[PDB]
Amino acid sequence: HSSLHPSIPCPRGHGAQKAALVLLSACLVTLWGLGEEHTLRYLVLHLASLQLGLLLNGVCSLAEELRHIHSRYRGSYWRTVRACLGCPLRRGALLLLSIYFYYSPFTWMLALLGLSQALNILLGLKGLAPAEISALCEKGNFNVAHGLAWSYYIGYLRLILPELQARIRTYNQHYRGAVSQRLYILLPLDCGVPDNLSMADPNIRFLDKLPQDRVYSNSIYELLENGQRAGTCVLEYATPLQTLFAMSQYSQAGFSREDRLEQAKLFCRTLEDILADAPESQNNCRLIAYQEPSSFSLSQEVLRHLRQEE
Amino acid sequence: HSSLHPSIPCPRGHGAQKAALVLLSACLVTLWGLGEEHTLRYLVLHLASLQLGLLLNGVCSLAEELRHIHSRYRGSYWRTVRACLGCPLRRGALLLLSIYFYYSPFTWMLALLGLSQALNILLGLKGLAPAEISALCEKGNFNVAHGLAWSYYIGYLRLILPELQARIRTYNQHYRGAVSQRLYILLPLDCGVPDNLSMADPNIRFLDKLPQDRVYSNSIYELLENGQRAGTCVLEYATPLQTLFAMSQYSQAGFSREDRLEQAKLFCRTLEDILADAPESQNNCRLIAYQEPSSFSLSQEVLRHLRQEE
Repeated sequence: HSSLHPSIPCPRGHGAQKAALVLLSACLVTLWGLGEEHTLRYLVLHLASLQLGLLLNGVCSLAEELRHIHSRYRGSYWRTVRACLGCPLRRGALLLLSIYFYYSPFTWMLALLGLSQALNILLGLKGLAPAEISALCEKGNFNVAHGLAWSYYIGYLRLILPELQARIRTYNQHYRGAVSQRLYILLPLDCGVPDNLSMADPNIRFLDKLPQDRVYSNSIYELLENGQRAGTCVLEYATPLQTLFAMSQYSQAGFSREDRLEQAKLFCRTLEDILADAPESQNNCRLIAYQEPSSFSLSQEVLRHLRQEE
Repeated sequence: HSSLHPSIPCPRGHGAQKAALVLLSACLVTLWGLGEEHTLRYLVLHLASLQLGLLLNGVCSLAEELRHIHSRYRGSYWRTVRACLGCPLRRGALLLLSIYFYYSPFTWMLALLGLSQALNILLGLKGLAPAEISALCEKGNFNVAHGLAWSYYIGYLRLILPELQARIRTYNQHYRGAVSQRLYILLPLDCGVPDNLSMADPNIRFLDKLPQDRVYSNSIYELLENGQRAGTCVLEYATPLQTLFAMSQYSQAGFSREDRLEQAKLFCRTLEDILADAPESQNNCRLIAYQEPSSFSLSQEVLRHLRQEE
């Protein structure tokens, strides 16, 4: 229990599976009504016919995973097969057990299963309950990309992006000076965010403040390509990406450097979708989702996005 | 597509179900090998035997949902049955269609299904693929309770809670004055957060600052019970709860006042679990998860938690 308020739900315990012992016993107190007996033969010759269906679902869902294998699975085939089917060790042990039992019209008996499992997912019947949907979604304690993208747009973006173009031209009309039309939001996929950008590259080393209630001290950085001013624009890291970084450095929380490469591949995607919904903000700021491999320099890919403005 | 970087995965399209048309056609180009024919009879007399299993799973999972019906479903029985089974209109239409077809050993034929669906969830075979687990979890754009609880503990709690007891005794040794041992974090379940607490109740009306790099201007409030100082403690609202409030006032985002009563019933739970993991913080701050119904006064339930300290 330990609930601080009666409205707040306790986490879901094992009350679901302990009712299955009752359901298992209820069909097994029928045993004398069953015994007078090849009922163990028809159990595994039925549980094969479910386990082909989950196998045929993993085959059919593998066409979707194949499109995103490189982005999601770094170009590896074996991670895609593991993601498509799951843990087949508990399943395949029931496969090879069922081979012996029907050994003790099979070409038709596969033709019914592939026909059934096609219609079972084409008419949308492969769909859980809203309890089971909210069971596993409450199970993962780190589902932390939507809560960080939306806290960044509500918290920091929508409070600074309408008033940004005012401070751009004011710093431009004070200067002489050249200022980029929109703010640049860097998105390091490795989540390594330094507090200063002057050590991220020697090219970026610069600082300036801007005039404007809510004190937001944005910083303009100069991109010094081969010792020459190739572009003066405002750049700022993603503040939720330090949150994903500091969660991996919270070793009590089971947050790896691989979960940190999933949410930072998702928060960088959902933030584009949030900025695509707001009309003015999509033309107000540009996201740079740079990832450190090989060697590179991030001052080029800023200037990839900066030169294409004009 | 529209991907800003090749590592970032595009959202999952309909490539999964369009491969099922191939699987449906592959078992249906076997038709002359099937036709020479009651194969439509054995399709629905098989798809009943899957649809009893999903029905028997919803019956068995209903024992778990019943424990949390009041907290999750406000004490309503019909919302619990809808959450346990889902949308039975696409399923029950295949139920009553299958009644006519076997009409055109049933007591045993139910005894095998309840035996099978018990073992199918007791040996953990009711378990999806990590693609399908990450399919629906990417589908809900508002999974925003873990991303707000963890951004509050990493961002604001762990930066102010170690240095809190220093500022409590310093404001106490400057005074005369009585200060509570730990900071109080209010959690309004209706997400209605005013910028001042003096209008939340007339009892709370007070303000003070505290001495201390990171400027965090906490505010101490006096609880004036019947015009008398019943307790002087520091109280502050949940800043992620204004985020859940402002998302509902973003009408382009499909965020209702019912989703806002799920994440604010979850962020208030996960924040307790995060503070339970950190050893010093659990004895450093106390969460008050008050919910406005009926009439009430929140200055009492602060003093419920304040008087029990000593």
